[PDB]
Amino acid sequence: QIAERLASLRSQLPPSVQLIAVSKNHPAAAIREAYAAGQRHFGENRVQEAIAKQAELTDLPDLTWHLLGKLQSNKARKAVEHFDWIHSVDSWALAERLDRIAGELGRSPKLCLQVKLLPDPNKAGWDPADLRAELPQLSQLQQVQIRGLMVIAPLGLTAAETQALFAQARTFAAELQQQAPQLRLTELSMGMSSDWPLAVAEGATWIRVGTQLFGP
Repeated sequence: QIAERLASLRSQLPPSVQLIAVSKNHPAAAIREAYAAGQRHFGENRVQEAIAKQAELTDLPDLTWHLLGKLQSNKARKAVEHFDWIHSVDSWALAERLDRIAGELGRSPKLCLQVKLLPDPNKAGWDPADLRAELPQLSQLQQVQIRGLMVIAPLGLTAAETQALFAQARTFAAELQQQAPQLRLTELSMGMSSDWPLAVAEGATWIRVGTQLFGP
């Protein structure tokens, strides 16, 4: 059952790690079951699939929604309106766009900056040099809350190469935090269904789990 799965996962995690329940292939009724078992953070990969599911669940006062997948600049408005956290901020343009929309709507999304530390064919992300160069301008965005980095391993990366990646992310986030005292860069959004134990050992604060929590 969901309650049992959640208990088992939470027993493996230190209090420094929060689990985001990836509700992508699961109905609103499963989200209510998870909520009853104590889950509060829910994640979707796609903006439209999330909106559809959110309307019945607004009775729940402290449900936090996380956008985990690619966000196109023309969907930034809906993302600001519907998500508390956006993990996939992969460029200066998108960060700027979210900030402009956030200011118009009187909202303040919490953001991770999705950084590409390794070559990846099928994934977006900031180039690290560009991210460091844009830090002063990121620091002046007044309507968003930049809180950390998201790192996603390329598909097919080895366990060893993944460990090294997650360590490099931790290391770089601490460097960025030293370069940007204005920013509250406390989070590391890294670790998915098969690699979250490596992520946790390398200092992840947000991990993403789907099937291990929910039914099949």
